[PDB]
Amino acid sequence: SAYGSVKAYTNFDAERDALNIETAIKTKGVDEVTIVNILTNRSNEQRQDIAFAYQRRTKKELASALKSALSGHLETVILGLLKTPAQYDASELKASMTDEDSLIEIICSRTNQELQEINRVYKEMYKTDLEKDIVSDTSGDFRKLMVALAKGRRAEDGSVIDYELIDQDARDLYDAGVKRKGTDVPKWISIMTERSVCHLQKVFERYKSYSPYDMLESIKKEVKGDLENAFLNLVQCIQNKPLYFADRLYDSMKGKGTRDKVLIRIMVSRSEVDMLKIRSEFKKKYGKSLYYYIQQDTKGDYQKALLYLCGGDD
Ligand SMILES: [Ca+2]
Ligand SMILES: [Ca+2]
Ligand SMILES: [Ca+2]
Repeated sequence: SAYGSVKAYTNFDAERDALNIETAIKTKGVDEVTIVNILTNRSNEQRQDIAFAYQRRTKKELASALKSALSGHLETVILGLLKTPAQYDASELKASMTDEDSLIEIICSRTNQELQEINRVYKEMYKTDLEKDIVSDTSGDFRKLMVALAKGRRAEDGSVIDYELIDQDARDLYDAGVKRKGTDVPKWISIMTERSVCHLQKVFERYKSYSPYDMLESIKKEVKGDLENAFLNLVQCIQNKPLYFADRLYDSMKGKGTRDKVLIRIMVSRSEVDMLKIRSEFKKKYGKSLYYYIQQDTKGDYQKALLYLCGGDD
C-alpha cells in the first residue's frame, strides 16, 4: 500500500472526474488520453466513487459506457481498473478456467481475507462456488492443491514464530520427499497450504539444513508435470512474491509480442499492493526497469495506461 505505485489522489473530487470523463467519452473519436490520465491516477476506491457520480449525472453506468466507447487492450485495462479487487480476481479466476499458471498466480498471492471476499463475490457473480468450479476444471494432485489454496485458511499466528514447528515442518517435507523413494504428496500439500507464508519462508530456509537440495530443486527431483510446475510456482510466490511477479512480467514480454492477459492482470491487481517491490526486484534481476520493458513492448494509449500503473522508475 506504502508499496503500491497507485495512491489515493489528494483533494479528490468524484463529480469533477465524472464530468471530465463524460466529456472525454463524448468527444468525437473519444478522448482516451483524459480517461486514462484520470483513472490511472485514482485509487480503486476513488474509481468506485467516480462510477457512482457518473451514473447519477448521465443515467448510464460508467463501465457500460466505456465498454461501448473503448476497445482492444486499452478497454481491458480500463474495465479491469474499474472492478473492485474481489470482483476483478473472481472474474480473472473464472477466465483462467485450465490456465494453471494464472490460477496459482492469483490464488497464491492474495491474503486470507482477500480470498474470503473473492469466494463470496465469485458465488454471487457466477451462482456457483469457486471451489466447485476448481473441482470441475482440474484433476489429481493439482486439484487437491488448488482446492486447499482457494479456501484461504492459512494459519495466522500473527508473527509469533514457532521455531519448533519450523524445524518439524522442514524435516517432514524432507522425509516426505528427498529422503524416501516415492513422494508423499498429501504431506507437501498439507504443509504448504496450512501454514502462514512467513512461517513457510522460514521452513524452506531450515529445510536446507536437512536436504542436500533447496525446496525448488527438491520439487524438480520429486514430482513431474502440472503438479511440479504448480509447486515451483507456489514456492517462488511464497519465497519472494515480488520477484515472482517480476519474473511473470518479464516472461509475458519476452520475444515476439506480449502475453497481454498476464501483463494486464499483474499491473491492475498489484498496482495498489506491491508494485514498488515488484519494480525493485525486476530492475535488480533484469538490469533495466519494468517501465522500460512495458514501454518497448506495448503501444498507444494502452501503453500509456500500463506505464501509469507502473508509476515511473528509479
Ligand atoms: Ca480517440
Ligand atoms: Ca523421493
Ligand atoms: Ca515482446
